[PDB]
Amino acid sequence: SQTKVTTSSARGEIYDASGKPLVENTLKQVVSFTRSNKMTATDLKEIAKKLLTYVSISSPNLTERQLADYYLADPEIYKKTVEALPESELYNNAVDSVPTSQLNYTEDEKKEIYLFSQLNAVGNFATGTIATDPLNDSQVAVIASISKEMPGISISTSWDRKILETSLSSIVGSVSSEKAGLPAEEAESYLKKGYSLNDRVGTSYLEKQYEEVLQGKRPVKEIHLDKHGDMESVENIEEGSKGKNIKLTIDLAFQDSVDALLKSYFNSELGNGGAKYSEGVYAVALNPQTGAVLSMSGLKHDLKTGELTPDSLGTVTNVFVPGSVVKAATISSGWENGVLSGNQTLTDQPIVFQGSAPIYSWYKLAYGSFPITAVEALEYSSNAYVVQTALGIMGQTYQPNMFVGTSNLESAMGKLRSTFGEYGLGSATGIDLPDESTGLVPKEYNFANFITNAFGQFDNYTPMQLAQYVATIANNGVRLAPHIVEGIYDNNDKGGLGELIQAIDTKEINKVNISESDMAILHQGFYQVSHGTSPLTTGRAFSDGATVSISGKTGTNTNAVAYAPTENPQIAVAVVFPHNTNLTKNVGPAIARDIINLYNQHHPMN
Ligand SMILES: [Zn+2]
Ligand SMILES: [Zn+2]
Ligand SMILES: [Zn+2]
Repeated sequence: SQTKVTTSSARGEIYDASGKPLVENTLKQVVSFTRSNKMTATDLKEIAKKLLTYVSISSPNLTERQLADYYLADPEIYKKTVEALPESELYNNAVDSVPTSQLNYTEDEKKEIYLFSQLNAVGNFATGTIATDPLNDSQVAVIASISKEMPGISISTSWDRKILETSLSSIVGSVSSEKAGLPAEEAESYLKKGYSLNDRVGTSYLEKQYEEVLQGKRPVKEIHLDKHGDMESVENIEEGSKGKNIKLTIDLAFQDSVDALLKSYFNSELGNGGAKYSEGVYAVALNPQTGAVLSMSGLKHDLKTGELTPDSLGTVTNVFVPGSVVKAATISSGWENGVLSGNQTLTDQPIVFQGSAPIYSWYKLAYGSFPITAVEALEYSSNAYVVQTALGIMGQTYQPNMFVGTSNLESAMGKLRSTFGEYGLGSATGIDLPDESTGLVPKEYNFANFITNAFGQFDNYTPMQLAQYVATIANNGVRLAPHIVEGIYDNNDKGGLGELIQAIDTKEINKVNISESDMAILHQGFYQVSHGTSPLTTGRAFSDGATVSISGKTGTNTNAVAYAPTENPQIAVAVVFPHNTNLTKNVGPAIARDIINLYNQHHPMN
């Protein structure tokens, strides 16, 4: 006979881009129980109550199955209760349901019952921790001195997993405690996949996403038995090792300095009143060549208490009206659906349809009606250009005061949203976290909604989606999954960050369906937004004190997207600052610029 047993190892750890740890495996001293196939329930009760002399059990919360187990532990009682009923394993379960768990146990009794439950829970030949009230150093060394009196019992060392205080703590996630073994919701997934029931696993964010990587490789043994089933031999099969480590793409120092910037700007805008009803401000920076996440920062402003709190996860979980940043995706949809040809000229004019208020741009009537190319539409943030484009996806040509036919409305809204999805606006980003919001995208809508969607006043998107969108433009239409993890690494001698096992490779999701020369038109528009010399140029704030050439688009909402350097992009950034009523200066582009300059300082680009 041979019975094989699996024990757990140490979890791999999480490091920022410069090698600073984000978590900690901390060593404790613990009462351990190693169970033998030969211990009766009575042998367990004798061990539990010898142990109670040495430990403290103050908070005893017994489940009725635990109470029925302890009760049945008496051999005679177990017989008598089966005798009294209407496959041994089936009869245990049957006898179990038969006893009224309103038995009478003194409070001291309850404590041995608690201890028993702990011992009983341990598999044959397995080793599990016996939870007790914390043990000081002397209490421990008395147990160490008489533990030989108690079969199976010994002192040894275990782990707690701790998250260090850092600006990336929210994103690290948590791990299940030794006490609360596996999560019960997924209990079946994990036993199946291979795990034991007391395993410590990732339950949120990175710890969960990279659980397969972080989980220690287990020691495995086979115990050899004599003809009676008595342990004879301990033959090992696999020796265990610490889990592997992941190194993030984010540098703490960079992330810290973005957090400070957002906090600096948001308080200023509260200072002058512009941010009074704003829910907060969010920024995500990405490397457009690889999808690497440079930082994901968020500051939440509570509209009831006024309090400000860090909200990095807001970047992947909360949604916002995106405003005018999205105008390049609408033009793209115009090219895809045969509405627009190259850098086509349209008339900028108010758009007047039967049944709705006339549509204007930020400049209203100030320059009358005038011709405008696709580049200039982006430069000026023309609503006329994109509203005429959308009507054209619906198969129609604009004439003032037209009654609009809606037979092609669903078809049209689908084509628009499909292009938007090509840029990650309204679709999954691919980011390496368990659960991202994919936006607020209403399945019920009318014609006015379709039209407003075209200039970014209908569907709501997350800040991560808005970064992937500008990064896609910056990477010439090849949209890349954002990834917070940079590589998986081995452990070194001492157990810290060792050497590269495997880098996380760049992942292409799709290629936007527009020609190379169309994409060059978008690039010229974003460039003129920040370099133009018209009274209608919207984005010169991008270039004001810019240390590299910046291209971008401006966004009630003060949103902004940008990349740099223009000629060879190494950073793409989205800034989302909702319901800022400041009409005298727009801080969106200035935040975007200052994040770009911060990065250039930190990782020179040129
Ligand atoms: Zn034997
Ligand atoms: Zn809003
Ligand atoms: Zn730096």
